[PDB]
Amino acid sequence: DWGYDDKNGPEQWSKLYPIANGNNQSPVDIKTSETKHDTSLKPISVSYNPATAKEIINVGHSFHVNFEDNDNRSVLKGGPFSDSYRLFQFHFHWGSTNEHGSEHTVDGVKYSAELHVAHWNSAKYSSLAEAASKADGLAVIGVLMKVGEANPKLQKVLDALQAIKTKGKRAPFTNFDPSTLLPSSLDFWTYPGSLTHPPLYESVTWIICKESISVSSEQLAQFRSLLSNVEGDNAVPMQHNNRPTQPLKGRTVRASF
Ligand SMILES: Cc1ccc(-c2nc(SCC(=O)Nc3ccc(S(N)(=O)=O)cc3)nc(O)c2C#N)cc1
Ligand SMILES: [Zn+2]
Repeated sequence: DWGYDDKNGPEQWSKLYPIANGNNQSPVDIKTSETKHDTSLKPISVSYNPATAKEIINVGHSFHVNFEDNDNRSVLKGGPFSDSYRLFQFHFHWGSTNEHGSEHTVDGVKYSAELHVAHWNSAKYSSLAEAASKADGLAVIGVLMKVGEANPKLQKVLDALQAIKTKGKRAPFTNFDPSTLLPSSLDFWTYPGSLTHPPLYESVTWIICKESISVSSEQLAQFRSLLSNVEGDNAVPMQHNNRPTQPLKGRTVRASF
């Protein structure tokens, strides 16, 4: 079973997932002196229906908030896309201390956490399963989370975690629009990349927001107090789940700004 421990963690993933050492791996360090302003990039447009929010789940290495993805009620458009992308999930990554925890870095700076809002190409493909095997199948919005003031927009999410404390627990999570978590500016970087954990498929168009959102030290502690163990076992806190940055291998990061 893959994880983030020394034995099952990012450094070992290449043994069952050799794409780990591929040419389009994520995350990356965004060097602002090497980005290329692209005039053809349209603004990002999100239109999410809060009725598509379904369920929150403890998946052992992280937690996921899933959405109903049977129709186009909740869609991403614009940016580098011709196609509409259908929201299916959001989740976070964090680190063992405030010093690190983001997956993407900007000019070598590490943030405390990172929000991923994940979508699949419903213009071209008819399921997440089909879309995840395609170079153009997935679109993920990444938002860097900078330790500081408590973020009240996180409140429904953090309040839900006490019902999913241990691995495999799940609960209804309804009437939530995750566009409320995005920063006020949607200026972005984009590059072609991958899932940041197994199976590490090179199927993702990344959209990284230049503006951070806030999170308090105590809000991060709530993520780290989730348990990776099943109920009844010895408590094993979910201390971290961020992958180190990977080589660009000649990819261009483009800037909308
Ligand atoms: C043996 C095996 C089989 C299936 C899987 C598996 N498959 C999938 S494919 C569904 C998918 O699109 N996942 C996804 C999307 C985005 C990101 S991120 N962090 O934003 O880059 C991460 C994950 N997902 C897993 O979580 C998992 C998991 N776990 C892994 C291993
Ligand atoms: Zn992620």
